[PDB]
Amino acid sequence: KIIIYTDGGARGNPGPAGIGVVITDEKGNTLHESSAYIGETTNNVAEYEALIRALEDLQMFGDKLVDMEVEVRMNSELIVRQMQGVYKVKEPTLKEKFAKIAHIKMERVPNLVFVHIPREKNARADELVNEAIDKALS
Amino acid sequence: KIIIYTDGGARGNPGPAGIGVVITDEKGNTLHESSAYIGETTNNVAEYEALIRALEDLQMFGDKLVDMEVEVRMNSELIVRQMQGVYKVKEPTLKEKFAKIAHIKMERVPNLVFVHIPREKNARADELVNEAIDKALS
RNA sequence: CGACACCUGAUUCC
DNA sequence: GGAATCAGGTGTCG
Repeated sequence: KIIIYTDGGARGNPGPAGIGVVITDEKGNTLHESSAYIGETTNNVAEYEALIRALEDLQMFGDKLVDMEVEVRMNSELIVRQMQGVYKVKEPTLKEKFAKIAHIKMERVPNLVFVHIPREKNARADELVNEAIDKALS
Repeated sequence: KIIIYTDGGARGNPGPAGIGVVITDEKGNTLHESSAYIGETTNNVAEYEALIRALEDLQMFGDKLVDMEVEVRMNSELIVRQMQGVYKVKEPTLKEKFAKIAHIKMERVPNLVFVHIPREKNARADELVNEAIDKALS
């Protein structure tokens, strides 16, 4: 079972923005981390970009092997519900990210499950987002 | 001329609710302020109650002296239009509130007029609504 | 279908 | 103390 942790932030909303990804196995071993600066964006876009990247990163694990679940956890109710089909996606740019993600699910990741989590459970990803932002602004 | 500002809110609709009243002269003098927690009610009931309270306060300006105009300014199309004869009043509880008001007009305040206004221009009355609710919940 | 109002959840921050 | 980015719905009218 793969668990992914995703985070994003944008300073000034919109503003200088970053993404963080943590990938672990069931036991909580960290398989991979990613951190990146993504220019100036909205908060919501940053969350989506983090997810996309994480999904992207999932390839590093071969692109032959699969069928083992993935659970994505993020501190964002909006994107998680939207992914769950619970909440609509209306904003156009967000609609674009959703399409990208949908495509990826279809192509390479059929087993994707999403869970909202509170801020506390996701410090490492948030650490990663900030590491990227600070460095870029420096 | 008397200018009255009226506001209500209910948190959760229905939920904890409050009323705000500001009374002024033509010269922007603030004659009186009223504020109260009213329990849990609908958003619309809260608006009417503020109006009722405002009309009540109007006596503190003596119960002998009149035929000087009154304008009620409030941020509710529903209530303003209903008062104006533009909208029917259907819901049972609202009807009663309307009736209470028509009466006070009948007894005491014949020169009564109603104006709908935007959210931005009603800040003080709205401050009072929230002040009263916050205090009650505290 | 629309007006106005009441909010409510989550996030991003300043 | 504040605002912006994005969703959910109710209370009452037309």
